[PDB]
Amino acid sequence: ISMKQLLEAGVHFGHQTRRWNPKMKKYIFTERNGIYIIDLQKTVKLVDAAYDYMKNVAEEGGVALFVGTKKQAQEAIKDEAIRAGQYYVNHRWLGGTLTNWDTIQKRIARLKKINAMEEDGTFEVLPKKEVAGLNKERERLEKFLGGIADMPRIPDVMYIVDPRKERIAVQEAHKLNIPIVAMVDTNCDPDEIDVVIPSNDDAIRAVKLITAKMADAFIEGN
RNA sequence: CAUGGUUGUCGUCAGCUCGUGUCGUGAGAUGUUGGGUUAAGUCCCGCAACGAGCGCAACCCUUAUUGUUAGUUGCCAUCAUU
Ligand SMILES: [K+]
Ligand SMILES: [Mg+2]
Ligand SMILES: [Mg+2]
Ligand SMILES: [Mg+2]
Ligand SMILES: [Mg+2]
Repeated sequence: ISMKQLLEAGVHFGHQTRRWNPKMKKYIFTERNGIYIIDLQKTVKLVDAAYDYMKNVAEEGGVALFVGTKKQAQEAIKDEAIRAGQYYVNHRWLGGTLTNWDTIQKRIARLKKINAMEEDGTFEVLPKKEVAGLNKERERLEKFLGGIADMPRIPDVMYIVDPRKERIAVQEAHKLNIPIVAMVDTNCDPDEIDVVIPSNDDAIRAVKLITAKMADAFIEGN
């Protein structure tokens, strides 16, 4: 990836000076107009490392979970994960999604079962009220679990956009010892993430850029 | 004031809990809280919670209109008689 690509995407922007994290000074270039500037040179080195790391994971057939509920990142992570054939969570991370994976499988089973009933034809013999409710049930399960409906096992790697926003997701990864590759901003904590990617969390183009690079790494590994 | 069974009572009030997960050294907590909404823990939304159970509601009886099958021991409009 190119430094010009990053600059055009606006990756270099950070959050306000006051809201930074001191641990991020390792990756900060300078502060302009009261906002910190990520060092895009370190960004290039680190994005290359993460691309290689994601490639290594894919070469083992490992499962990748693309997580982001930021308004900017939700749609982008969905598309890239689908394109890479890996699973995504873009709306809201349910507590216990992984640590309570056993319980979640029952909601996934509910979602699969309700889909079959429609195709099966049970919906035709349903007394209106029932079919209405069942549709509503599905709409929510798809809304929450839809992106990981078919995930076979706990992910081997978790990609996270704005871990500070995705607080619960980072915690579950730590509990299960799942390495994390995250778009880290000036206000985030790098110590939590195995693979640090210094990049603005608040730029749609930047989020899509980095997510596409990770998705492409996975595809290439496969 | 050894008990089973039966019953009163708060009160037909909307509550009482459990599984898994998570938080807390621990008793415990979370969910069951919050914004709305409802008669309702009723429902929606949000939420480290996701579900479930006993409740709530519904399924039940009766009452309020009516189609149809039946037409006596019931009914009498159409008819004639008492
Ligand atoms: K519990
Ligand atoms: Mg209570
Ligand atoms: Mg209830
Ligand atoms: Mg809630
Ligand atoms: Mg009842």
